[PDB]
Amino acid sequence: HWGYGKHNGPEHWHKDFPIAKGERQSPVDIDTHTAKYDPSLKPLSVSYDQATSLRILNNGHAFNVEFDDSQDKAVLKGGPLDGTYRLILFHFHWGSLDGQGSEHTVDKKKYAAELHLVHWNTKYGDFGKAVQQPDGLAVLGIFLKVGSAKPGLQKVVDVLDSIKTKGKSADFTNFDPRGLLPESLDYWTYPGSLTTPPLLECVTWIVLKEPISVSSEQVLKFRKLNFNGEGEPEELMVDNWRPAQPLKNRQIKASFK
Ligand SMILES: [Zn+2]
Repeated sequence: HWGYGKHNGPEHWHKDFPIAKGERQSPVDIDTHTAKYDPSLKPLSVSYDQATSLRILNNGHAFNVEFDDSQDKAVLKGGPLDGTYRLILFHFHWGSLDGQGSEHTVDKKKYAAELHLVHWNTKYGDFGKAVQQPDGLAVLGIFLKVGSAKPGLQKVVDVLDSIKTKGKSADFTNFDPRGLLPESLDYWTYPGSLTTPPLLECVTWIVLKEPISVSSEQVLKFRKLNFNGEGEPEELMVDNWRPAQPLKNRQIKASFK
């Protein structure tokens, strides 16, 4: 299977997933001086007040917190989006050290981690259909930097012991994703892909300009998870991020000047 090691990592993915070398791959480096300010971009509208989280799961590559997407409870709209995108899950990519972990980079600058809040276009009926459309997904990317503790992230950090190994899951109800949002909603946006196989080029990426701060001890907890399943040799879940891909035929627009 694919992974983040030297023998099954990002550099090998193209052999099973040819699209890895596609024309719309993510992540990319955001060059702030080449990003085009676009005054026609509308403000993002993040409506997470009726969000219903269900559980948290260690899937061997990261841990996903899943939400009930049977109805328009937690939706994202506005910005560069047409229609309404429903929140289905969020996860993080992090490093073994504080100076690496994010997937997207700003002027080559890497952050400690990167939060991905995955939403799917409701016009497509279900998540499985949406991934097969060029405008099927809308992912909000938020950079994490080490500084002070994020109160709203502690609930997540506390449950990690319970899902230490691949395959483990735990009930994770009543979690409010609004506690993970930065103050400002300014962003850069561009057409891209999923950053893990199958690497489908179905995503409109919305990367927030402002990072949130988390504590060193909080990020430390992440690093204690395992890629492996129970009973197998322990491989710490660290550096589960894909490096920047060439921009090719694309433009990154900014919502701010
Ligand atoms: Zn991701």
